[PDB]
Amino acid sequence: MNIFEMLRIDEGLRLKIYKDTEGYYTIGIGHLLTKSPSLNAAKSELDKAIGRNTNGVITKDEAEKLFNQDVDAACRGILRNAKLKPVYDSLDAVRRAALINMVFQMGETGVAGFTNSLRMLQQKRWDEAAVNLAKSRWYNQTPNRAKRVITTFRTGTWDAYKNL
Ligand SMILES: *SCC1=CC(C)(C)N(O)C1(C)C
Ligand SMILES: [Cl-]
Repeated sequence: MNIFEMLRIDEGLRLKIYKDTEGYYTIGIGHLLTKSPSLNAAKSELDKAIGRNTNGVITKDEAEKLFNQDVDAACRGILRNAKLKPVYDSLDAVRRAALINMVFQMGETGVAGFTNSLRMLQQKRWDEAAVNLAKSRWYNQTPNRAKRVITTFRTGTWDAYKNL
């Protein structure tokens, strides 16, 4: 298991633009299109991202390039963020994917706002980190997905993703 298959389980694959759990237009493997409530804005952003007249539908191949682009962006965002990099530096490979999962979902700025949870993780206080992570908007908006990521942080294993 790796960050790519982890996120594929968490995000799924949908070929036509859909509304995420927060009401924002998204497509592919968790690719946020826009925060605007206009569907045409989403199709225009989708057109801009794919470079063709999409009409709200993307191929499976285009979704995987968007996926690779977004994973690359999430990694670069972590490495260039002054508060995310030292925590990422200290984590093992399994927990590094969990942090990238967070940034992939809610962006670099949002994850950096977990001031208490990030200090927990860097000090390898997993149990306490899990408790603090569950007390967030993230946890009650996407509980099933957040529980899997939090379990990954707590145990350092892929057990939350076994048989999924
Ligand atoms: S930080 C994410 C990352 C790690 C590594 C395996 C070196 N990569 O190819 C990327 C940049 C995706
Ligand atoms: Cl890395």
